[PDB]
Amino acid sequence: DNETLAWEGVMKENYLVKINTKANDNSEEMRHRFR
Amino acid sequence: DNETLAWEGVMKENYLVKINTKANDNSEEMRHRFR
Repeated sequence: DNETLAWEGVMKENYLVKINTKANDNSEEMRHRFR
Repeated sequence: DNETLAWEGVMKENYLVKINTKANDNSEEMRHRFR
């Protein structure tokens, strides 16, 4: 029970990280660096 | 036999070069140069 919920929470954190990385993958930050 | 294999190897080298050039054709290196 608790083990399954903790594992699901870990996978949820991974999924959120994946979404954030996909959003940041635009690769426009380089331009900012240039500025 | 050996002639055909050598010719095939030459064409394979050409094909690999073509793939690498297609990959590098992104033309983003200019930005790096600017940096």
